[PDB]
Formats: sequence, C-alpha cells, structure tokens
Amino acid sequence: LEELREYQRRKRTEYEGYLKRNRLDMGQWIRYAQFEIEQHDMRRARSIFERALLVDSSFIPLWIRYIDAELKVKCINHARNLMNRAISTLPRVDKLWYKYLIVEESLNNVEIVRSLYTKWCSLEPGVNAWNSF
RNA sequence: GUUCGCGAAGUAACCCUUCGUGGACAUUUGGUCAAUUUGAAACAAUACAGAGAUGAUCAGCAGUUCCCCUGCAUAAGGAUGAACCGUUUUACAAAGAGAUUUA
Ligand SMILES: [Mg+2]
Ligand SMILES: [Mg+2]
Repeated sequence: LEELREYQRRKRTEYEGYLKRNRLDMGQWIRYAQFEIEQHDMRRARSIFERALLVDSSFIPLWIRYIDAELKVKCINHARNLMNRAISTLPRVDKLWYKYLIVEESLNNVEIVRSLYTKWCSLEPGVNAWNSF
C-alpha cells in the first residue's frame, strides 16, 4: 500500500506547490480536483472544488464539472442543493439554467421543472429561453 | 503587646506590683513559574551536492509564495538572499456522407 500511499502523498505536494504560486489557472484546479475523484475520495474532491469557487465563481466551466463530479458517482442531493447556490449566484447565465433542466429531464420528475420555469420566467430571460418552455 | 475601665490580693495617706475580667487598637502574603536525561538553542566537523541569463564570462534591480537571516531601520546586504522555469483534452455544436438498424 505504501507504493500507493507515498504516491498519493507525492502528487498532492506537486499540485498544491503549483496552486500556491498560482491561485489563478482554473485548469489546474480542475485537474487536481479530478485526481482526487479518481482516488475514490469525494470528501477531498469537494474541498478542491469549493476552494476553487473562492478564486473565481463566475468561471462556469468550474461549476459544471462540479455537477459532473456529483452525478457520475450518482450522489444526487448534493447536486440538487448545490443548485440553490449556483443559480442564486448567477441568474443571468444560460447554461446553468439549461443543465439543471436537462438533468431533471433524465431524472424524469416534471413536478420539479414545473417550479423551475416558474421563477425562470418571472426572471424575464429572453427569446431563446421562453421558447424552450 | 499597648491603653481605657472594672473586680481582688499584698504594700498601703489609695500608691506601687500581681492575678482574674469587658471594650478598644491591628486583619487574609505569594504562584501562568518545583531542583540534571523524557516537551524540544544553535553551530563546528565529516560526507555528498555545487553559486542566474549564455555560444561564453559577467553588473545587477524587481515581482510572485501558508519563505527567512543580519540590522535601530520604511536603509542596505545575505548565490542578482531562497523557493518558483515542472504539468496541461468537454459551457461544445452546426452542415453533410457512408454504413448498421426499426414502427
Ligand atoms: Mg531577490
Ligand atoms: Mg537584495
């Protein structure tokens, strides 16, 4: 196991030595987050995604891959109440509204999208969103 | 222990000693800390490594880090003080062509 244990120790010093000097570079935050997903450790992986939302919270390719981290392992309520934070942060962004719709379409409960489009039409989006409703 | 009053004793022109009693006066220090190995100075020596850029040899000054030492120091030095010069795949589709395939 120490073939793996000092492996996991050595890799975490290499990415966090880099992110120490570059709080930016959102691509390295995602890559170091994906390393901890493959270690089957979602407690550490959620930390890196929360630490990276502090640096930028408008870089929505970070948001979407944190939803994808939660749905691939099929932890569903952690991706559900995440959306109480995500679209209450950025109500104007299209893709954060669309992805929380289509994921609910594949989970097949249309009572939930009956209240989503209720707010999302009270919010007055524009032509491409009203037509999908 | 002092002093004021009281009660006696002995000496006694009520004075000096001594014993027994009431009140007064004076009133809460210090520790975050126990006296060698097991609750934490450092260096020197030895061994290895070697002090930027570049074809090569050199003056340097910065910035970045959950890096410091010397110095009164917001000065100036400390290899241009040190560590950084590694790794990098999805907001993702539009158009078409073939093939597979089913009411
Ligand atoms: Mg310097
Ligand atoms: Mg200097």
